[PDB]
Amino acid sequence: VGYDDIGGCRKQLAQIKEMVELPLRHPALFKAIGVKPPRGILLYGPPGTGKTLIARAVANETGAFFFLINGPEIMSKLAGESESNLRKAFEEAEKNAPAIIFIDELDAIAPKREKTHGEVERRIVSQLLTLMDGLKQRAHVIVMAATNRPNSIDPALRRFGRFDREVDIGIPDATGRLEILQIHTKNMKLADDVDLEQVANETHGHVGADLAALCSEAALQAIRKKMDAEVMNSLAVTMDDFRWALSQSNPSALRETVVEVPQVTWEDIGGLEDVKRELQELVQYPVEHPDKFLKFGMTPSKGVLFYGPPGCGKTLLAKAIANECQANFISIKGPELLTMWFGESEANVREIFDKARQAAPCVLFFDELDSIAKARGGDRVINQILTEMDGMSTKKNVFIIGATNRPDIIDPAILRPGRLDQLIYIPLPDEKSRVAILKANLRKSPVAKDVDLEFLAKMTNGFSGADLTEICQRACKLAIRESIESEIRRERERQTPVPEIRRDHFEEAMRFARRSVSDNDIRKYEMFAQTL
Amino acid sequence: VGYDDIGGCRKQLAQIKEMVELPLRHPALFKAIGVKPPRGILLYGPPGTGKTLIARAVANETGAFFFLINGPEIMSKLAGESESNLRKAFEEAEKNAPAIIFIDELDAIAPKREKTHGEVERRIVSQLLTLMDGLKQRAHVIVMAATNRPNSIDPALRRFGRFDREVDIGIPDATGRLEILQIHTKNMKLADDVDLEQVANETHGHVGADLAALCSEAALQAIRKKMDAEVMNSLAVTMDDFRWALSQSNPSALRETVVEVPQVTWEDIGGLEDVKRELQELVQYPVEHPDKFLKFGMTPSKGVLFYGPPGCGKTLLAKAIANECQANFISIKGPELLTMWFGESEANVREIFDKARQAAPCVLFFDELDSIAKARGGDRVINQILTEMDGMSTKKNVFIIGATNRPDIIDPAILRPGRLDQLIYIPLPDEKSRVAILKANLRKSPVAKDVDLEFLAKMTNGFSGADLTEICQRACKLAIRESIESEIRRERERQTPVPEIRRDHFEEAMRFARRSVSDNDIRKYEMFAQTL
Repeated sequence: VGYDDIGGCRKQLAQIKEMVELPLRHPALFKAIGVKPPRGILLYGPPGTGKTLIARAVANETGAFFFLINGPEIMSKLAGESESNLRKAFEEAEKNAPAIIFIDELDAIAPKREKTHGEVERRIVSQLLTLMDGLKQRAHVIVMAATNRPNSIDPALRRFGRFDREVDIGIPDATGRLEILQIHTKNMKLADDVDLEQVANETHGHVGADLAALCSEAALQAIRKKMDAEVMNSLAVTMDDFRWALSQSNPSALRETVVEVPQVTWEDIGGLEDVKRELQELVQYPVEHPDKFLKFGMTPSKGVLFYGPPGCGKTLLAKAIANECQANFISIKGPELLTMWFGESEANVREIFDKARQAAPCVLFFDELDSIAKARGGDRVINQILTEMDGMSTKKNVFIIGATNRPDIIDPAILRPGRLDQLIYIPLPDEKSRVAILKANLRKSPVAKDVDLEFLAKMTNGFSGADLTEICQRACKLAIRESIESEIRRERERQTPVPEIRRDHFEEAMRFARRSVSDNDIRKYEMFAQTL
Repeated sequence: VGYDDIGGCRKQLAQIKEMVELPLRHPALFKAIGVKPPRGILLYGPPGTGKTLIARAVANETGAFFFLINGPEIMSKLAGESESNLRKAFEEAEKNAPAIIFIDELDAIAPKREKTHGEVERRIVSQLLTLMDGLKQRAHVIVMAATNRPNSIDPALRRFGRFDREVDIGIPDATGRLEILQIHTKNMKLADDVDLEQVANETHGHVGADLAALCSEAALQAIRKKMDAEVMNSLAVTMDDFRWALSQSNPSALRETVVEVPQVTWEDIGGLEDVKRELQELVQYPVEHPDKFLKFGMTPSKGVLFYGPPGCGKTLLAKAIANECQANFISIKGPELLTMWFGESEANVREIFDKARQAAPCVLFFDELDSIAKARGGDRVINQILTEMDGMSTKKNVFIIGATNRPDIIDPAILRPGRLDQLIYIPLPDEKSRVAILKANLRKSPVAKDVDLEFLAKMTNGFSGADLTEICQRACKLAIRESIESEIRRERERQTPVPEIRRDHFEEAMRFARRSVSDNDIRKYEMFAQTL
């Protein structure tokens, strides 16, 4: 029970705990600073990490009394006793200076006032905000507040003096998932057979409660394996029990955004690394020497775009720059662009931009402008996008990564200054870069070195890296088909090793000659670069 | 009264009963596991199977006390006594550890809070969730909850700690219908004349209550046959009484989706069985050797599509792959595609995808892209479809079966990776495959072998299998017309056997020469395959 019980929330938890322990350890020296007695901790975010339990554990780690609030109980109780409970919270903050005022189900307590028809409920919200505004700033009661999002939050409650700061839940790490597994490994009796890291790498879309449920699913599989107080020492959480849990795993945290760093850092492919050095001067030289930008006297730019083979390493180039920045990435989904354009929902894109302002620094992969442009041609949200492009200052400088293969007809104001400055003419790979992509495909692949990639790159100079990855997946499919064939022959004949890919599958993919590249698209990219 | 009383719900009933009997038989060893004390059983689904009675029977089979709740009575009663009844449920869970807390009409108890204007009702929902959150996790009271769907369910109630798991009603089997008929056959006195299986095969769109009503309709027909305590031994539920019930049968379970396996498994037609082996490597080789996919190091694909004769065995090919997988199928209805595109309703398609995520593994027959594409040309829902195509991981791998006869202009992002990989150029059948279709049409047909199918396939090489099935139905119509003519001649002359189809009807259909195949469509499929 402490800060080690949560895995995957390092920075914001540290900042909030520093803000707490500034008043908690030294309330007298906090008054000697006298800067800001803030209390409002508005955790807007998804539960399942035990965020209220994280608040109670932070109270235990600070030693503060968890004077928590169940707002559903206040909604359950009759009125007045809710006001008496607010007065009880005030008298508890008087009685205990280290009172952890933890507001749970606050969106139920505080909805939109237009949505609120309950005048007793609105009076209770007024009494709660009046209790919130009625602060002597001396009782040291931190107003922890739990929400799923701040959309239901009233702006008067979200005003300063009623709100101090907000906390996002975020996406937990697979390392943080292994930490939560270790938290579940207090009475594990695991088999030491499930990896709990690559398994945790596979555990996207799962909360820590979903991790405990997967532990329960492995336990149910083990209970089925036991088939009947004797098999308790025979508990062994295998990777097969993990596979039963994973087949039982539905994505609990599905349909949500996440900001995260990849692990490529141009090791998938090099080439045009002057543009990578331009990104490095954009990132680290601003990160190290903003005073050199002052000495130059010109401000930094906002973003750049790309033209050519879209996604064929290009989305991997965005992820690789995020790895190279060691910074959290987020990509503009084209289906969300249709939901903003044809679906007509663009304020949520402004909400995502404001979330990125809360998550600054980050990476803005604004891909697929050509797709929404051809959807309109075969914008209003792009007006909001350009408004945000003007609306972003040089506060942590979340760089724009524009990407369109047919970028020749997108937008001139986006092409104008106050926006992105470069359009990366991303060409096809070299045969050296093709061999680099071949080695990257050989990474996480147990194929032998029996084939000649130099002759393969010499043949497939006119093939895409995505077409090369397709050839790698096709050779892996042929090898898996050969492994399944060997298993079928062993079951059919031997029961009644083929761990690599031969150059026969390479020659089979070579005879499978479907070069997906279009020379008219090359001429179009050439006309765009000639226009550039 | 037990698990045999329900027919047609095997897997989910077993999983929930295993979860129950883990705490029911060994609550001490469940604490020795200590994994998850879950109680929330959210049966969202249609009634008429006696699902609340299934809950009470599961309580009887576990020996637990059915401490059920009538939420309509709580809505009927004045407030406070509802809170006293919730306290009574808590004190009953204290008094009886094996308490089956069965919540009935929960959507009436818990609607949408925006829809909820009742502040006393919202306070009662808050008191119920506070009772639900107020768990010591020791009273062993499983929170069985009954809903039609989870749409009316509040997400705070659907949150973890308030919700554990959900149960779908599903489509009962015709074997399960015969089991429910056997449940009705405790005081049957049937004639042993109604089949109760082929009759149950005919009983689509009927609940178990509709089965008891059909028993009542046969009883009413028998009461009309009796015409007046003496005919009780003269009770005889005939197939004529079954026909009276079936004429009386309206489809009770009409307008709903269902996921089910067919019984073809490429026995209707063979041909291009390398694609069937590709589906087999996609299904069973993933089902047997996902570790071989790990050893290959490349992940599996998502789906494939088809081009050519649409539905002429092609929908039967989807159903045959579902039979070959022995797995539940579901097809994208084109009228639902118009209701998503022109009717503008695509979140319910995401709801169907999430239901398939609850019903994983399943088959996604995403047919008729060309129809909605030409409807737009003569998409926003397709944006959600592509979002779901990206939104599906390799968790039980519900394969996409795309199908369009005019697939040449559908969507490039669907044609892009992260989506389906193959477009099956489904050609016209061979004369061997035409004879196979002739034998399949001869299945469930009492026609003789007097005609020559080899000469018939030799003539109708340029005819479709759907055109061949049309010829089979036309010959069956001519045979039925001949049987009706023989009956009219017997009634008109003999009262005052023709069980097969002659080759005369074959030559009549042969002279009925309307080959529906278009050679320009063949040229279009050829241009598509040349583009492929």
